[PDB]
Amino acid sequence: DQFRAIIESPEGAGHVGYQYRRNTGSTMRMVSDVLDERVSLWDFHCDPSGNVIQPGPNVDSRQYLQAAIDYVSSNGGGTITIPAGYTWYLGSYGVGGIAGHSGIIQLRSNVNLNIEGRIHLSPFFDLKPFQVFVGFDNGDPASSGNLENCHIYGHGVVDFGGYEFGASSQLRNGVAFGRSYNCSVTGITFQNGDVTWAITLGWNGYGSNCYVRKCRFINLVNSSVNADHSTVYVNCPYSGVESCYFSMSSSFARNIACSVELHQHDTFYRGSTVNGYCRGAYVVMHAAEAAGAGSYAYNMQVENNIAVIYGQFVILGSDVTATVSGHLNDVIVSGNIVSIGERAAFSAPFGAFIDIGPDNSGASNVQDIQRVLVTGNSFYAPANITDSAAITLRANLNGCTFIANNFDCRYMVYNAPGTTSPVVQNLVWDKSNVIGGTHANQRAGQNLFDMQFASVVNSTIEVQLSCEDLSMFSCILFPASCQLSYSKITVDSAWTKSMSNTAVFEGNQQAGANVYVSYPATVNLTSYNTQGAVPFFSTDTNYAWVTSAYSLSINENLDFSPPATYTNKANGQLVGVGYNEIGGVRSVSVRLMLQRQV
Amino acid sequence: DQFRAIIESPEGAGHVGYQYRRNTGSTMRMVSDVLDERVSLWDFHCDPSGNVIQPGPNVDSRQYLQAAIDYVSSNGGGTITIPAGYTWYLGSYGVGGIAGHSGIIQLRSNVNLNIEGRIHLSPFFDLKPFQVFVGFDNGDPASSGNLENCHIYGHGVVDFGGYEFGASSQLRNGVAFGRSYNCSVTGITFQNGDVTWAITLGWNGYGSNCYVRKCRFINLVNSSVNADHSTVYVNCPYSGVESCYFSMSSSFARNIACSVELHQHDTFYRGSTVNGYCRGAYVVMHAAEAAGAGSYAYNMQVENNIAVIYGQFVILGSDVTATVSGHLNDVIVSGNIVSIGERAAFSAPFGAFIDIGPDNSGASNVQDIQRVLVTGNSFYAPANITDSAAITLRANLNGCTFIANNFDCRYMVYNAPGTTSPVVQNLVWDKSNVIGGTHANQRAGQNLFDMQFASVVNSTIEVQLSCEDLSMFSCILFPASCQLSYSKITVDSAWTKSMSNTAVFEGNQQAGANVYVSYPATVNLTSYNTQGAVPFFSTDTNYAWVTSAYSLSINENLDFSPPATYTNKANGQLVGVGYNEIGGVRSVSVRLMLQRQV
Amino acid sequence: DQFRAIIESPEGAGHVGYQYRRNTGSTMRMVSDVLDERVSLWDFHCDPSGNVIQPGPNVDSRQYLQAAIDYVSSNGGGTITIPAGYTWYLGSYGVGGIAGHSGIIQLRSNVNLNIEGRIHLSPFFDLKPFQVFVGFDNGDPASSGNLENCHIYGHGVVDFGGYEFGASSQLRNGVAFGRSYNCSVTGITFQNGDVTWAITLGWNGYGSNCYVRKCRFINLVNSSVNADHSTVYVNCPYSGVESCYFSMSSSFARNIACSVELHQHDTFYRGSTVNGYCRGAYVVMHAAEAAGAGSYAYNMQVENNIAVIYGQFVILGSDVTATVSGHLNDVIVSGNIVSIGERAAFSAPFGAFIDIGPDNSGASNVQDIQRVLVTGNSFYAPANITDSAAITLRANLNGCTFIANNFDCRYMVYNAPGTTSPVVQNLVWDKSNVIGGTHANQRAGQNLFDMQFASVVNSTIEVQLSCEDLSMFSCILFPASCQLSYSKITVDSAWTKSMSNTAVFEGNQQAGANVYVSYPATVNLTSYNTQGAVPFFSTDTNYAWVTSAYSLSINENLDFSPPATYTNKANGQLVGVGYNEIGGVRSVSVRLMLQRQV
Ligand SMILES: CC(=O)N[C@@H]1[C@@H](O[C@H]2O[C@H](CO)[C@H](O[C@H]3O[C@H](CO[C@@H]4O[C@@H](C)[C@H](O)[C@@H](O)[C@H]4O)[C@@H](O)[C@H](O)[C@H]3O)[C@H](O[C@@H]3O[C@H](CO)[C@@H](O)[C@H](O)[C@H]3NC(C)=O)[C@H]2O)[C@H](O)[C@@H](CO[C@H]2O[C@H](CO)[C@@H](O)[C@H](O)[C@H]2O)O[C@H]1O
Ligand SMILES: CC(=O)N[C@@H]1[C@@H](O[C@H]2O[C@H](CO)[C@H](O[C@H]3O[C@H](CO[C@@H]4O[C@@H](C)[C@H](O)[C@@H](O)[C@H]4O)[C@@H](O)[C@H](O)[C@H]3O)[C@H](O[C@@H]3O[C@H](CO)[C@@H](O)[C@H](O)[C@H]3NC(C)=O)[C@H]2O)[C@H](O)[C@@H](CO[C@H]2O[C@H](CO)[C@@H](O)[C@H](O)[C@H]2O)O[C@H]1O
Ligand SMILES: CC(=O)N[C@@H]1[C@@H](O[C@H]2O[C@H](CO)[C@H](O[C@H]3O[C@H](CO[C@@H]4O[C@@H](C)[C@H](O)[C@@H](O)[C@H]4O)[C@@H](O)[C@H](O)[C@H]3O)[C@H](O[C@@H]3O[C@H](CO)[C@@H](O)[C@H](O)[C@H]3NC(C)=O)[C@H]2O)[C@H](O)[C@@H](CO[C@H]2O[C@H](CO)[C@@H](O)[C@H](O)[C@H]2O)O[C@H]1O
Ligand SMILES: [Ca+2]
Ligand SMILES: [Ca+2]
Ligand SMILES: [Ca+2]
Ligand SMILES: [Cl-]
Ligand SMILES: [Cl-]
Ligand SMILES: [Cl-]
Ligand SMILES: [K+]
Ligand SMILES: [K+]
Ligand SMILES: [K+]
Repeated sequence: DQFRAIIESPEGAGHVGYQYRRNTGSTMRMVSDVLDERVSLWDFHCDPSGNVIQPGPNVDSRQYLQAAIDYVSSNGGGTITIPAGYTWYLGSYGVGGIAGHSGIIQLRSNVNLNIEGRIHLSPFFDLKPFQVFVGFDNGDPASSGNLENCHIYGHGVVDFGGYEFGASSQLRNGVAFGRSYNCSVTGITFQNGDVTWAITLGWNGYGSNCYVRKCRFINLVNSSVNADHSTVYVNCPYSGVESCYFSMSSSFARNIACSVELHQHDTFYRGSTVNGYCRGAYVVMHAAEAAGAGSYAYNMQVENNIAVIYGQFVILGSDVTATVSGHLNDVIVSGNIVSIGERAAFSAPFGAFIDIGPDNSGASNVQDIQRVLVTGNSFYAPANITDSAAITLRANLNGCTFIANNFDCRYMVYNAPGTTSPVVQNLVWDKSNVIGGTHANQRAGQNLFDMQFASVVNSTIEVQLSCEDLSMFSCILFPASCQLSYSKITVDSAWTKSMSNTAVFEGNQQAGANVYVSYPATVNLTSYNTQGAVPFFSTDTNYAWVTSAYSLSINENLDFSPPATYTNKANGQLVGVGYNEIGGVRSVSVRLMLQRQV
Repeated sequence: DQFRAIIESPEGAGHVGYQYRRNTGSTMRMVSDVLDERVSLWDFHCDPSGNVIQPGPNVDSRQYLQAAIDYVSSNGGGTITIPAGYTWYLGSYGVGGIAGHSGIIQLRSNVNLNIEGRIHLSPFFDLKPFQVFVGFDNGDPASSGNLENCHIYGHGVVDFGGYEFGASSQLRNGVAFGRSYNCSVTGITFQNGDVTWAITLGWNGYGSNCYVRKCRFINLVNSSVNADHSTVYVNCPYSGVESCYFSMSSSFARNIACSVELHQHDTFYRGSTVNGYCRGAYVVMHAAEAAGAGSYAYNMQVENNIAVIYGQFVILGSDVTATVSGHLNDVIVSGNIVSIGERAAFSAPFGAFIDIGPDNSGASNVQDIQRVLVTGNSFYAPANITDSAAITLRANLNGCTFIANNFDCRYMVYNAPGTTSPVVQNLVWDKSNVIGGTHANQRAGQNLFDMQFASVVNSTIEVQLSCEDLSMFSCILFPASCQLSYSKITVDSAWTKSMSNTAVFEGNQQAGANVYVSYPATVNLTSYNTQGAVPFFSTDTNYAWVTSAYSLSINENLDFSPPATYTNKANGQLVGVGYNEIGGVRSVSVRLMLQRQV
Repeated sequence: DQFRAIIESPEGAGHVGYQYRRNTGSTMRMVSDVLDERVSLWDFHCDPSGNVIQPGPNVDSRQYLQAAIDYVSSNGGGTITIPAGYTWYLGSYGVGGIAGHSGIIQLRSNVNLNIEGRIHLSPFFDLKPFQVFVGFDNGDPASSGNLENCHIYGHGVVDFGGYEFGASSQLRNGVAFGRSYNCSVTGITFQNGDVTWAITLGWNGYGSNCYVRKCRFINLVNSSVNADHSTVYVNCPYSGVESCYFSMSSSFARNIACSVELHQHDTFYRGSTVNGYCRGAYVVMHAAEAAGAGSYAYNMQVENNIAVIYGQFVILGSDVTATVSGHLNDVIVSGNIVSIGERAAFSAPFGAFIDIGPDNSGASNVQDIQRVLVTGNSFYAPANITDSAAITLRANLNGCTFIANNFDCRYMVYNAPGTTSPVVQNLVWDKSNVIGGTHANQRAGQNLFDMQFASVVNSTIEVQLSCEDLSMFSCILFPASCQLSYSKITVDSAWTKSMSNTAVFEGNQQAGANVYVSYPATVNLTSYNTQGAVPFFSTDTNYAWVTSAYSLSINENLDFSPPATYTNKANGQLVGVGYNEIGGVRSVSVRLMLQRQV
């Protein structure tokens, strides 16, 4: 039987005709043509004689997957399915352009991977570096071509085999898309590793329209050797992370792991849930990464995320090289609900909703960060966590605006004394920020706003309490070493009646010509003896800066009343006109709202 | 012809060789192997002799779909397509573990359903309970195994056949995922029923990473027999509902139907549109559901939804059992635009943006709700709807914060007199909340903020009007039965000049040592006869609590001026110093801002 | 060989049996039956003898794609794949119902297109109108049937061939879904054209549940002939655009192109990124489009978008026909970060975050726009861009509310003098709006809030600066031609000490009985000679409207103090009581906060 021989051969399907639903108007095809409309790893997972090899822990699937990608790339692209119901193990490094990236598989343009099954790293990779999927085509990324139109999706899994790092200097990654344009990962679970990143998008600003959506990242740090981790690093513009889940269980992750980093303009991190990490997101312009999309990171969005972290939620920064200065501006952080998970004070990096972070060498004077809006977020830290702040302002800041947040933590504004001395401009804390009471009674010796800066200019701090905290030393304190000019500092009187210090200016900075301030204080006054309208004067001469003051106290007396309002005198006394129904020197201790130019 | 017999047999495709695109480097396969890469209901929808059965209203497809799921489960999973262009009817109950859940189909781990066609319930199910897809494997959920990695997706439809409930005690569901980990429904339309739920995720905190996305839910309540309905019930952590559409047309739905419920930590409801429902979302910690994820519901997010409802948008609650106390905290409700649809006053449950709801037995003293942020929402109710409030505060509340919302309805804060007497702590209504004017002139006999509580502590109400409503009895009223301490209550003067009552304290609660208050009032004053600086005193003695007051009125006179500011006296009179250019007793009725400790 | 002849025929696959994975419990099928579970363009892309035709620039694929759609429609629907690895060119118009829409392909209900390859317009379409995919079935949309359940998705591309418009009156579109119910486009890149729209949803309110998700729109305007462009036009309710990318590079786009328009109730535009466009979104109710969903556009959401534009971000409007009045209400604009891209002043349409736009004939008195909430957005325009405003209020407005935004541009509120004279009601600018300083020192001769209106009622403007701008003429100015009543206008004193004009009322409008105002001013005062309590009077008589004033200045003198507070007198002088320790006439120039009814 000649026909038998043909039909049973690999050419057989090319001899069996087919026409869609027996439609006389349809194309006369061969079965092979229709089968050729799809492709899977099974079509390349064979020995040199063409016999299928079953996958398993004792088989290295790398060369077969690479053969599939290379072939489909040759025919103008398509989608290769990694079949469900099997685990496909990888057990060797790739060659050529990806060798410079410890690469296993080389991605190619217009070739998508539909991962429905599981991909698992074999013990070959224990204690070694690896980047599982690499879209660079040269070991030097500067000399690499682009990866375009490459999408990885499905219900499958990338499993890093649990192996610890061999050395802190090693790098490990899941997907490095490279100089990547229109690439994405959707639906995939990345799990069980000790890695630097799960996914990186772009290279130093080269790339566009790269997205990570509906992915899970689970337990991707597990050792003390791991130097640092960010799950997704976004290093091209017009790119981002949406609707993902990030979880860690290791103690190490609570000290080293961040969920996302946004490093180029028009990038976003939205609608995701994070548990067990140190940090939520870095939002930065590194001068060293400015080649592809310029030296400005603008239009940066962190919105509608949910997080339990141990360190800082959003870290802002920018820095310089010999030839480039990085700028960060036009940032929005909104709709996020974030807490510091239960932990001892000082047992992880300092807790913060916003951190203004010094550069990688510790420099606090290279930053150009401005036009940042932080609005409609909620932040909570347990009462014991001394090291918790709405903002840790540790490096130069050229602007940040807080409106309509709920912050419930130890400090509102903080920087550690005897560390950096930031120059602060255009810091706005609107009165609409609600200050919670979880840390009430825990603030002995502490200043709610602790202004440990070199200087503050064109700034607004409108303090509004919503309950007592009579433990705090002050609502806001400026050390004598902090210059203050062209600024507005106010403390609302509600819940403050029993505080000896509301606002403290240790260098008398509130006396500046262009400082606008109001806060409560207790003042002792004595009157003249005159019957009728009579002056009251303050005993102390500490009020040369006061433009007006008014009573926050009732008058318990019948035969006289102190002034409702006061001005000052050249010698620093307050003075006002009260009323003596009967004559007599009067003496009273009253709570006043002290006002300067407001 | 022996070969003929083989080829035409069910083994035939196993004798036809194939090699992808005639690539010599590809696997030598058989056609059957490639066809085996997919699977559909057609592969199991056959009689006991293997002959295909066409689906239709007179065929029960249940056993065939179950056979497909069971088989694919056996081979490590995959995705079964329910083909487009056909309606597949279900006409009997399933057996075994799902019998305890009125189950039709049993879902199995790692077996996905790609529903491209229609699934329709046959009249067998009329007046009966049913749960169409069940992931429990035991009638007792406590004894059930887990369902993992089960995804239902496609462009198809689940049609509940229109059948009314037979009895109010019956339950009906579309998908019960069970103790569910990494399960999801995407793209599916659920329609034409009278059901309890369309989808439930998790069981009493057991489960994770379950999501409902891009689904439609249309007309799923149609009878008076239906006891209660919530379209999606989220009962496992790290789970949620995103970008869905919910519509009802029945009158019954306007009284009984809610779109989503969030019952465990780290859950979300975002970006969805609701029409025709009673309620938007319950956000609750039931102690009885605390087994799998603990007794705290935290990190609860309701954001960027669009709704026309007839009752309450978000209902908050928590409750207790003999052995567990439920807590609800760290909630954010933001970016939502919501209205009460046109209806008569009191014709549906009381309209509210936020409701603090008593437990299922009516208890108002079992709740532990705090750290809730409601910000950047818009709420509207038509002018006739008396029963509309920004918040109906009906049970104990340990904290809720309102910032930067626009509320345009009858009441801002309300609880019905002669009902519950909530203990309220840490209620914050920031001045940035804009109060609309749709209900201006409709508020005769009514208090905008009607503080019908047992007690209020550590609370802030900053009332700002944006137009007149001279019909209202008061801006805020505290009955004598409401204790008030350590709180800030302010009424801005804008649009209030003609109001006889701005703030009303029926038990003189504003006199408390730690109550901080300011509001306008009209006061009559008379002066002494003295030429020059002269005292003015109030006729009435109702101001022992006032620390300062200032004029909100012009002075129409030429020969004297009343005081700009006043303090008080021990007998409760106000006193201030004005000026008599000419001597004479003066008498004036002036509008004052009365201030206490602010 | 008879069998040979059969097997090699188009009936051959119908003679090769198959049974899934050799399962004895599975259906005995033929290979043809399984192949029939999918369908692609290859099944119809053949000559009249059934021989396949390869696609290419010299082949018109139109009739073959139409044949596929028509056939699948006949069998109750399904999904047709447009295969990857090929470009499929379109080179002629379609016939019948779509001819009235310059249609190429007619979409049919329940027939989806999985576009994995590229679709490209041939030069036939140069200088001509075209709508590539049309879901109308009649040239007159009023007589058209509905398109239902039609989804276009995949990783492919629709390429418009780069051809310029032939005439401004022509229309070009990518997908017109028609009277469209449950239709969507997901994942597709639309590029390289000169078109009116890429996608339109619905027709004059007819349609529902239509969505555009994860699409890219790149370079879709390229000529001066193009009259106007909006990328996605949403003209049915319960529909919207989510997570899309929009980019233009042409100069023309910066003057004519808008990314999205929302024209019916319950529509949304979220989570998208825009670069190179004139405008972000129109949100409008055109009376002429009111047939299918009524004359109210309500529940309109513009959230969490990222944009660099050259004109206006959100344009609001409504208008009338002979028989219908359009209303726009219940709008939310939040979470957006938007800037005007670098450009010269007046080189593109006037820059604005919100524009209240006159109708297409220029009418400013047909609008009914109200209950709009603009909250938690950030807007920036470079310092040189004179024509930049938070809101350009150019037509009648019945309400708009601004809370907790950061606006950094030339004007906050603006309308050009000598143009329209809007009637403004219920405009609310909350104090929580942060006014940036990029345009500080650029505002010579300009008013920050320039109230160029016919009238303002029931409005709130609470101006809060966050730095000096001593160049501006005033913070807020009302021309004499603007009536002002029942409104609250306040200027906070911070950073204003050196301004000669803070608030300017050119028709003395602040004197109205129901106008509530406070702002700083410098006043000269002189006292009587009396030792002791002594009156000070203003030199000028411009203060008949002032209810109280207080000092914003220190007192540099030792022997006297001026009053802390003042009232007025019938002749318009201010008067207050100070203190002369020694007798003598005193004369001082002081900075006062002037207050009226607040
Ligand atoms: C883990 C992480 O993301 N950490 C960031 C930190 O990023 C920097 O350190 C990282 C440590 O892993 C990365 O440096 C390592 O990798 C570099 C890149 O690898 C080479 O190039 C790639 C293409 C190739 O495949 C590899 O084989 C290597 O040849 C190495 O050059 C370097 O020596 C390693 O230490 C990270 O490098 C970036 O990695 C991305 C993603 O792979 C690439 O696209 C970039 O090209 C590459 N960039 C550079 C300059 O090398 C390092 O950038 C971040 O710096 C900090 C940010 O926070 C600090 O800075 C801000 C701004 O001043 C302050 O505000 C903060 O206070 C301060 O903490 O965040 C960490 O989470
Ligand atoms: C319809 C709905 O969601 N209504 C909620 C209401 O939920 C409670 O009543 C529901 C009525 O249908 C459910 O109770 C019925 O179902 C229970 C569960 O079924 C059994 O178990 C399942 C697994 C099995 O398949 C079935 O065969 C049954 O054996 C029955 O036990 C009960 O007897 C029925 O009445 C709902 O039960 C939950 O259902 C989910 C989803 O199926 C399961 O995952 C849970 O295990 C199950 N939980 C329990 C405890 O049974 C009932 O919870 C909500 O209670 C209210 C919430 O609002 C009220 O409480 C809050 C907090 O105190 C207050 O703030 C509010 O003011 C107050 O109104 O919301 C309704 O919409
Ligand atoms: C390009 C764009 O979207 N521009 C809008 C502008 O829309 C109007 O002009 C458009 C110009 O292209 C459209 O008018 C053209 O098309 C019409 C519709 O085509 C016919 O019908 C379709 C079904 C058929 O396939 C075609 O063959 C035609 O027969 C023509 O009738 C008209 O003559 C053309 O100029 C647009 O028409 C709408 O198009 C959508 C989408 O296709 C259809 O669903 C509608 O039925 C159709 N509607 C009408 C009434 O024709 C025109 O609406 C917008 O008007 C403005 C909105 O902004 C202006 O108005 C508001 C509110 O008053 C103010 O606030 C603003 O200040 C002011 O600028 O926005 C532009 O971007
Ligand atoms: Ca390297
Ligand atoms: Ca049961
Ligand atoms: Ca036409
Ligand atoms: Cl200064
Ligand atoms: Cl008290
Ligand atoms: Cl008036
Ligand atoms: K490497
Ligand atoms: K049941
Ligand atoms: K046309």
